Amino acid sequence: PALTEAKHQQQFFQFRLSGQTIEVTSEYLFRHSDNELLHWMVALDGKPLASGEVPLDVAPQGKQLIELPELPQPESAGQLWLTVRVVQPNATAWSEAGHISAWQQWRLAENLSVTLPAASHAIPHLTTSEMDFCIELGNKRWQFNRQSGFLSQMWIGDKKQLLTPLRDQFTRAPLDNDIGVSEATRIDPNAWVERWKAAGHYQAEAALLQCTADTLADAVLITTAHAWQHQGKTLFISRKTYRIDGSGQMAITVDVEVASDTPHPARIGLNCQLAQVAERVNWLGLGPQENYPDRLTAACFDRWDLPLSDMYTPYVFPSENGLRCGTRELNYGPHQWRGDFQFNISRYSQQQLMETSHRHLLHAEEGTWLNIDGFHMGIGGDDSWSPSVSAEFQLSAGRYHYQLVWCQK
Amino acid sequence: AALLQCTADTLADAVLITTAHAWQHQGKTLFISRKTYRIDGSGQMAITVDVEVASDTPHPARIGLNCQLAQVAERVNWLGLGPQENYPDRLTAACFDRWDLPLSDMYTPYVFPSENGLRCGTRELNYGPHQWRGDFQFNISRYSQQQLMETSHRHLLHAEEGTWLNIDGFHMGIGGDDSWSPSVSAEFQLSAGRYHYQLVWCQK
Repeated sequence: PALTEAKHQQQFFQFRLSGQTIEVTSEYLFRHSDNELLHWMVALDGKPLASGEVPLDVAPQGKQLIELPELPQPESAGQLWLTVRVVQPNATAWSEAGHISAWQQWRLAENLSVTLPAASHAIPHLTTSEMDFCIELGNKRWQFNRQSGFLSQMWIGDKKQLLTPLRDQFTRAPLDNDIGVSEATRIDPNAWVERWKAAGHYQAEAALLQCTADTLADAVLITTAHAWQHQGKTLFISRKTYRIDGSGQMAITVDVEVASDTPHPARIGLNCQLAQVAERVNWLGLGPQENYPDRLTAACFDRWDLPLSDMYTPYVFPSENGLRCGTRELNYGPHQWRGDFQFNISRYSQQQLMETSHRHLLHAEEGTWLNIDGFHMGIGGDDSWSPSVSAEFQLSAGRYHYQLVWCQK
Repeated sequence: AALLQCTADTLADAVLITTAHAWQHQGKTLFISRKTYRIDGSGQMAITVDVEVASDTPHPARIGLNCQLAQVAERVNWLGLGPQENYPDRLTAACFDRWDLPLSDMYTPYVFPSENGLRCGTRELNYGPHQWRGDFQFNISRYSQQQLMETSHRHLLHAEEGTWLNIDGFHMGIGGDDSWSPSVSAEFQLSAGRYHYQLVWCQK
């Protein structure tokens, strides 16, 4: 996938946007732009409002100015985005017709949504037991273990939806850059992996500090607090509140505290094993290729839909992968999530990943594993034998906040 | 501002307030604010703020709340960066400790008036009978930001009725690489899109 990052950055054309004007700047030193078509497009959250084609006519090391016909000014809520492509109409010795040489994308304007949720004709039904809390609402039931504190299971009818409960994740299947040159034998105390291990990040014990469930007029509120500890030391504190309403939409709210003295965590999110296994995946966010926070300039914000198969990158040496960023809505099966996060979704748990040495040794698990990240650490790569993730990409704020909405269809 | 929703419920452990407002202008929505107030058996009111800023609006100078206190005390005591006024792009000199000074010293007599006095990375603020807690930045004076921005000389300023309190969970950089063009570096602009901050109001 890194290739694309490369292609994007080394492009021969550079674009600037000013008002309704696109400035094209050439970076060729000898040729004129003579096999080049500029394609522009406008869209509202993935929805195409207007397209256009403009032929490029720029002189090596020169500029062009492309004027935009008046642009659609929607009212519906959403993100207005502008996207340009440079296409080569004719083939060449090293490229077929239609080839794409460059692209750029801009966020035109945003329209925040101030619309109130439809009134409901009923409310969830909170139910207590020695073992858990059961909330129902029609055919949908959610169950919350009282000893664990987590949403341990969910139903759509008679059908159970999870294979593993939905819990906080703060680790990752260490990347090559993460490992550096550390070996069982030779341990490099600087590689992030070693720091993570030694800190106990991998073996920390989640503790419930407080579970609570309440019925309110319009909905049911659940509340938790957990702590993760390693050898007497607390590394993280997870404080959440779930809120299920008449519509059957669960609202998750996460608030994380990271001990200042602990190695920056690779991640701050949730994860669970789904029971379902669908064909495609569809999302509204940076895509379609794998992208990380310090590697996603080649990624364009739009509506992607691919086969599950394309969400796992088959690196010869298994580790975290498939991530996609800046996601706003994600659909798999009858589910659907919304917020602002990054995610990955495949048939292999991080564990597996982190234990299999060769991709051919990997075996597909029972359902689909989902990692939903509120924050993810950069992958780096200035070099593979030392820490390379720059500061800006280290989860170091101390306090993280996230919110999700989880619903079906 | 325009109310979108204002509920209330009694919980086993506390009363829970819940609001949501939208600020508009000429048909556009600049910000959406969402809070949860939660007064407990302790008389401790936890505030939860979650802002949404229209991506096509000029990043805002700040993100917080204000109010005019009816009280007026001699000192101020805080546990944050101090002891001198400090902004996000100008606080390396500041130390994190326990600060106690005269209300007077929390104002900066700049000859030509403006926002001033902010202190950052505060986790505890004490004034009178009240104590705030969290992680935010504040400023405390006898002047309103409105008065400040209306009075062109510092000598024509006058103390308002109580004590105007400003509590920000995020404030913009002051800049000043030059004073004839925007000098505020990107890292110091409030361009995130969504901001969240928590507060806990309590009295003694």
